Parts: sequence; structure tokens; C-alpha cells
Amino acid sequence: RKMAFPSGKVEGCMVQVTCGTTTLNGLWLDDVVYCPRHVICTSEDMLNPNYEDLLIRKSNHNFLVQAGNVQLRVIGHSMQNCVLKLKVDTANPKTPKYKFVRIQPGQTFSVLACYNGSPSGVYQCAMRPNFTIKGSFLNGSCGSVGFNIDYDCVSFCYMHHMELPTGVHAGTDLEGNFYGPFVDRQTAQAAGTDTTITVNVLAWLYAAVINGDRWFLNRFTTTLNDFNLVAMKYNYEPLTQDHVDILGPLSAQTGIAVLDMCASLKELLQNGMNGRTILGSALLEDEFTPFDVVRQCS
Amino acid sequence: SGFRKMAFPSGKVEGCMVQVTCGTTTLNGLWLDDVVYCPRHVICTSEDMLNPNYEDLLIRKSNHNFLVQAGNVQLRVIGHSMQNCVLKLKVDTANPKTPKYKFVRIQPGQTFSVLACYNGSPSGVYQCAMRPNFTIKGSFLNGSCGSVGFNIDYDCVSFCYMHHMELPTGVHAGTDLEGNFYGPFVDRQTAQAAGTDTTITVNVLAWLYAAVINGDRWFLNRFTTTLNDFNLVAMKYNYEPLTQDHVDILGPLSAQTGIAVLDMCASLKELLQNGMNGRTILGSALLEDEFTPFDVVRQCSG
Ligand SMILES: *[C@H](O)[C@H](C[C@@H]1CCNC1=O)NC(=O)[C@H](CC(C)C)NC(=O)OCC1CCC(F)(F)CC1
Ligand SMILES: *[C@H](O)[C@H](C[C@@H]1CCNC1=O)NC(=O)[C@H](CC(C)C)NC(=O)OCC1CCC(F)(F)CC1
Repeated sequence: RKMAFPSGKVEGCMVQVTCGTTTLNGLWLDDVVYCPRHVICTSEDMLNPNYEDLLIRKSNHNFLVQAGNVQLRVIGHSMQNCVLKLKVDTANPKTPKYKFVRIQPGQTFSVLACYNGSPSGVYQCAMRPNFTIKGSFLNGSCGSVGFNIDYDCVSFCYMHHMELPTGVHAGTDLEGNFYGPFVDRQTAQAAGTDTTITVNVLAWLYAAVINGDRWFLNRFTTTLNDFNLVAMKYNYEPLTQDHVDILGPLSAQTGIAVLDMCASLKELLQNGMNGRTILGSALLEDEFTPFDVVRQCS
Repeated sequence: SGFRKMAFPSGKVEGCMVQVTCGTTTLNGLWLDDVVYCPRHVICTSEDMLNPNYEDLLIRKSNHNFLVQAGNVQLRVIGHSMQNCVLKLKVDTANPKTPKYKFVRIQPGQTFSVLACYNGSPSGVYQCAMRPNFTIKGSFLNGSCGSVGFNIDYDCVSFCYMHHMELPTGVHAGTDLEGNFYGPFVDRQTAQAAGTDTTITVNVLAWLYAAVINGDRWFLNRFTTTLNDFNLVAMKYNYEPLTQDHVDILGPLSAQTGIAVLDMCASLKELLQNGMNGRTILGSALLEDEFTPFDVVRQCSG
């Protein structure tokens, strides 16, 4: 089961930010609201926006920030890469313990999808190898955030900025740097060739074994390098020795050596699944990490 | 592709989760106003689990036997009663985080969010579909009982599920918040069989409407059917028969696409009888049955 983190600590931070006729979401931590800087653009700016030039011309009173029924007074603003930081006169009392992190491709995070500053859904996503995410984001979702929770600390890793023509999504970390080669201008942008997160597929196969599903296993083994040759042929990410180590606990628990599971996955890539399904799925799932699988077995 | 299982934000429910302990048995409870709701089998020992005498077990209990805690803070119990398979513990403090709420009993095919909890602490949130045999495919471990399933409409939380047990096949069973089990199950430590599962027809039809909304409509044909005729055919392919309520909840998607429900039923009947023929719908040769008409509207139209 693809499981998201409980979203309560993040819901208490979502606000609505408006400039002119553009409305999106902001993240209110302490006395600062973070949001995508493209809220300051008009239609006639969106194609090549000189954001520093646009921002020096804005006044504090041009930003309308609403937390529920309350308006928050903006008392200063600055820009950090693609994120606007609005200083407000009030501290958010619901601010959790938090940090800002930049996640690696193949890592997963929960998305709290918001519209008009109101949370609407929560779901799990992975940072794709090509630095897109396969999200569910509609108009007005910008400023929705992705996060992980460790103990009582919320680690914010993603803020939503745009959709690509293929229907996948792109955004930044909370320092405002995009993941991937994307730019916050209103243009049709393609991503690099995506690849499949091999260590995650292996984690998921182990999960299927842990739940009594093992039709895809076989008697064979493979070397790491020979596996990686076939993996790259099928546009799967290479498996590193650190990946093999990370899979150690699932390997121990199931009694199935990592390179044995690699030989199972090699068979599935070359032979297909031929009708069969694994954990309900007709496709190999690659948005469960080893940690995710273990968190949900313990 | 295009669609994913999306849960409701869990914060309003997180603010109601507590733990309820009898002896060394700890499970989760739901604290709303000055009442805590939880599975009655918290009052059981292992010697009593094969066929507990819940009525006698409850007479032996007093208020001071129940440890209710929000985090590490004890909530004093001032009354107790049993309603079907749920224990209702009156407490001396009204939960200040109580949302607007209602208790609803859902129908098979309906989806809901589960906030999986252990020792009163949330671990994760995910969407579940109530199968036609009244089981769900949850991710529940020991200590998860009392976790709840819910939907959120406006600012109102509709609680529909409380978790009680696992079946030999690995699926899960539970009650509504009035303590009435979904399906033929009972809260005893015994092996119980779920009915053979079937495919959720109304959700498959929702999925076909979703495909049409997205411009994927090769499968629409020029014919219609009666509901009875479709139901008789559908049963032969292990699809659930449609109810009048199912026809009604497809109303909004029917109006959005202009395709009458019974016309879509005729298109589905042809897929069942003739198969996909190596074709796909929304990228898959498999028909999805875990997205309700409401789920589809939420993700197509927001
Ligand atoms: C912010 O709410 C919004 C979110 C997207 C709208 C629909 N789904 C989304 O995720 N973001 C934007 O509108 C950006 C703003 C730019 C200044 C970055 N633009 C955008 O996402 O454009 C969408 C594509 C659609 C296809 C296309 F070819 F026309 C090019 C742009
Ligand atoms: C409450 O936390 C717990 C939840 C289950 C533990 C593991 N996964 C779960 O969903 N519920 C129980 O332990 C119930 C208690 C009874 C009084 C209802 N018992 C139970 O779920 O038993 C599981 C079955 C498994 C198949 C079997 F044949 F072995 C018979 C017992």
C-alpha cells in the first residue's frame, strides 16, 4: 500500500497568496510565507519574466495573504531563487519543527495538494531520475509542498511550480532551486529521458515476497555488472553497491540474496509479466523505496 | 496513468486519535466531544479471544479500569457502555480539536481514507475501497485496531470505518462507528472466510467515463441495454450488479460527457464479452475498479 505521511503538521502552515489576478498557495513558517515567485507575473510577463525587475516594482500591500478567514499583513519581501519569501507581522503558532532538504532522485515524499490555501489531498510521489514528479496537480496548486516526517520534524523537500506538456510536474526545493533543467517561464518544456528506479523496483518485489507473492522468483543468479548491462538496455537506473547494501534488511528477512532478486527482475524485463500481476499491479512499481517498504512492515 | 489514489488530508482526524488500554492490551480510540470510541475487544484477554463473552466482560469492568491517553496525558473515564462492537467511554474533557463530523455507513465500492495508527500515534494515510464482500485491502499490523476510515466533505468529517481484524487471506474487516460490522464478520479470534470478491462495476464505469473525459473513447458503441440485462451478463464475469444508487452516483459523469449510464453499460458489456483486443484504456489493458465517480471528478475537474 502506497502510504503518505500524516499531513496535519503541514496543513497548519498552508495559506493563500494573491497578487493581482494570480492566486496560489504559500507555506507559513514562523513569520515568513514561502511561495512560488511567479505569483507576481501577469499574462504579459509570463513568457520571459525579469523577476528582479518585476519584484522591485512591487509593494508589500500588493501581496494579499489569507490564512483561513484572517488576512496577514506583509511587512517585507525578498526572493531566493524561484521562491518568494513574504515577511508577515504574525508568527504561525502551528509551525512544526522543520528543516529544508533537497532530495535525491529515486527518493519519495508525500505531497499535500492545496487549492486557494486549503488542503485537498495527500499522496506519495517520487523524484524521478529526470527530476520530474508524476503528480496530480491542477490549476491553482502552485505552492503545494512535498515533505517527509522523521519523529516530530517535517523535512520540506518540494514546492510545486508547473506542469509539462506530457502531464508530469516540476518544482523546486524550499530554497527555490528547480529540480531538473526547468525554468519558471510560461513555455512548453520537455524533460530528459526518464528511467526506472531499479533499487525501488527491487524493494517492491521483496515486498511482494513478504506478502506471500513469489511467482516471479527463479533459481538463477547474476553478477551486479551483468544485471546493470541489461538494466541500462531497458532504461533502468544502474544498481550501485550502496543500493545492494540498502536492500540488506529485505534480503535477510526473505532469505533472497539481492543478486537473486536481480535475476528475477532481469527475467521480468526480458520475458514480460505475461498476464500475471504483482501486488495487484500489471506494471513494475518503482515509487517505493527500501525504507518505505520496511516502515510499512514494522 | 493520470490517476492515483489520493487520501484526504488527515489533520482533522489526527486531532481525535487517542490510545485506550485495558491491562496490557492497547489500541486506538477516537475522541469526539466528551466520548472516546474504540473496539470492544480491548477488554479481552487471550484466554477470552476465541469466543469472548463481551457482556459479562463489560459488567466486570469499571470506569477506573480504562486507561485513555492523548499522548502521555491521561483522560479520566466517567462512564462506559457498549454499542454493538464498539465501546463508548465517556470522558471528563471535551476534545477542543473535535471537527464538524458525522457517522456514515458506506456501501461497497465506496472509497475512504485510512489513518493507520499505533499507540494513538498516526503512522500513515492511504485510500481504501470497500470491496463487495465487505473487506478492505489495508496495511494493518498488530496494534492498529481502532484506526479509522473517513471522508471529508467541506469542513465535515464523515467517519465510516473502524478497524477490528484480519482475515486468513490477509484482507481486513471492521465496523462503522456505531459498531456494526461491514459484512458477516464477528470480533472473535477465529478463522472467517470472506465471500468470493467481485469487481466493482460502478467504479469501472466511472473509470470509463474518466477515459472519455480525457479523449480516450474507442470503446463507445452505438447501442444501449437495460439494467437487468446488463446485471445478468455482468454477474457471469464476476462483476457486481448495479443498484439504482450506482446509476444515480454516475449521474454527474453522465451529464459531463453526455453519455447515458445505460449506454456506457452497453460499452462495458462489449468489453467484457469481446475483451480489449490488445487495446488500452488510459494506458492500461486492465480496468480499474478502485476509483469512485467522486474520486474521478476530484482528479479530472478539481
Ligand atoms: C500554478 O498553480 C500552475 C500549476 C499548473 C497548472 C495546471 N497544472 C499545474 O501543475 N503553474 C503554472 O501555471 C506555470 C506557471 C509558469 C510561470 C511556470 N505554467 C504551467 O504550468 O504551464 C503548463 C504547461 C501546459 C502545456 C503548455 F504547452 F501549454 C505549456 C505550459
Ligand atoms: C487489532 O489491532 C488487531 C488487528 C490485526 C492484527 C494484525 N493485523 C490486523 O488487522 N485485531 C486482532 O488481533 C483481532 C482480535 C479479535 C478479537 C477480533 N484478531 C484477528 O484479527 O485475528 C486475525 C486472524 C488471522 C487468520 C487466522 F486464521 F489465523 C485467525 C485470526
